[PDB]
Amino acid sequence: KILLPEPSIRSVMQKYLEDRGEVTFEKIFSQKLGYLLFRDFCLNNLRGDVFQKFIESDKFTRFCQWKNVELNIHLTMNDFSVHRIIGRGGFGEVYGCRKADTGKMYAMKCLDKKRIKMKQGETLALNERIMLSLVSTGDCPFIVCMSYAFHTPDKLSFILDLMNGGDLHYHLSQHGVFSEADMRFYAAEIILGLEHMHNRFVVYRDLKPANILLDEHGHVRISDLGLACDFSKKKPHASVGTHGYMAPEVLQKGVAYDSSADWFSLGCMLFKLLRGHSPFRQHKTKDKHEIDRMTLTMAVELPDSFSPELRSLLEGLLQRDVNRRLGCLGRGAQEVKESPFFRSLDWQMVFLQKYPPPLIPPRGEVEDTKGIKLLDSDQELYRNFPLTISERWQQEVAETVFDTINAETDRLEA
Ligand SMILES: Cn1c(CNc2cccc(C(=O)NCc3ccccc3C(F)(F)F)c2)nnc1-c1ccncc1
Repeated sequence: KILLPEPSIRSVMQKYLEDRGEVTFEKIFSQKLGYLLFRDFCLNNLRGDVFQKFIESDKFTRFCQWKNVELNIHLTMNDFSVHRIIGRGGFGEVYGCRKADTGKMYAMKCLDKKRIKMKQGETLALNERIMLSLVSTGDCPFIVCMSYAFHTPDKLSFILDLMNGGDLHYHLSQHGVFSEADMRFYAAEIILGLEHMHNRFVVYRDLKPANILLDEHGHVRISDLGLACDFSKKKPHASVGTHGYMAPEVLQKGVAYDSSADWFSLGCMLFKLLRGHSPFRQHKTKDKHEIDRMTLTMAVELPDSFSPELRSLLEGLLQRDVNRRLGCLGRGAQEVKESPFFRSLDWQMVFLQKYPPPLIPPRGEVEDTKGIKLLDSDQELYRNFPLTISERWQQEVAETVFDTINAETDRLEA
């Protein structure tokens, strides 16, 4: 449980924050806990007069106490109750967990350092940590975002949004293919996920049904940023992604690309939701070269059963040239949102998750490392791995123990 430090911490914490120019209206009011304590004080022009009277008051003393807790966060496994496995991968696995002090539920992505070392995957693990931190502000509800990162002697841990509903690869195998109306629901939420990423200069690259997870109500998020990169710094030129869901720019060896690659992948994926395979698969051939050449040379071949609105969308998303493709011409994601396929969608209500999802998940049922040492050199690579997202910890506290602990602490101090 969270124990606030005694209110004699105030003067030291105020000097700490003043020296970093963080005792202003813009810095404190924008923070969630800063907003609530300022809101609480006002019930007891605002940039000058009101703000400094708040600084003298012990509602700012309380803000300094919570801030002190924030800055001393040093998570270990001991701070989480880890329950059961809800995902697997090459370097490790994902568990459902409860953070002990607040009781908030999260997904813990636990990667094993010995398995990482053995597969020379150090830069990939660091990359997911970097990519997650870029996309994890703004509390976007259509990406599986990070709140904390930390590591132990033998593990890396990402603390991510919990998704108990399973992925769309799995659900395709049970549900079968989706109708246009049902696909539209997933497209609308996935589009907003990609918009949030593209704003922070992140191209996602691995968009496919397996990376679209469902919550217990059936709303979806883009999951796993291991193959994403920051295209602003240098445009990537590597063939990254999944065969059948890669754009022509990505496949063409040498050619640089940006966010454009995702909109092509969206086309591949939405088709897959309707038809059960990538549009460049043809006869379920497992020949990956046949799949890539069909992508590069031959224009996309759509079945006649598709509505004229859906043809416009897919043909637009699957244009082989970036200069013809939806979401690449100037206005970005907004070009896709304006497609005739989404005529009847209010994108505020998509964002607010008001539309009924077409699949509400049912209920689930219930070595290599031997030899590899872990040197000091290996631990040095993860020196800057630990991280806390201020917004996230504050939002967690706000929705769980803020009022209770504030009340408890007032009794200790009165
Ligand atoms: C389903 N799920 C995945 C799927 N991916 C996954 C799961 C477990 C381990 C790994 C993994 O070992 N990834 C290694 C890897 C593989 C390719 C590229 C980069 C990286 C990494 F960054 F992890 F090094 C991946 N990741 N997070 C979830 C998940 C998130 C929230 N709730 C439920 C599940």
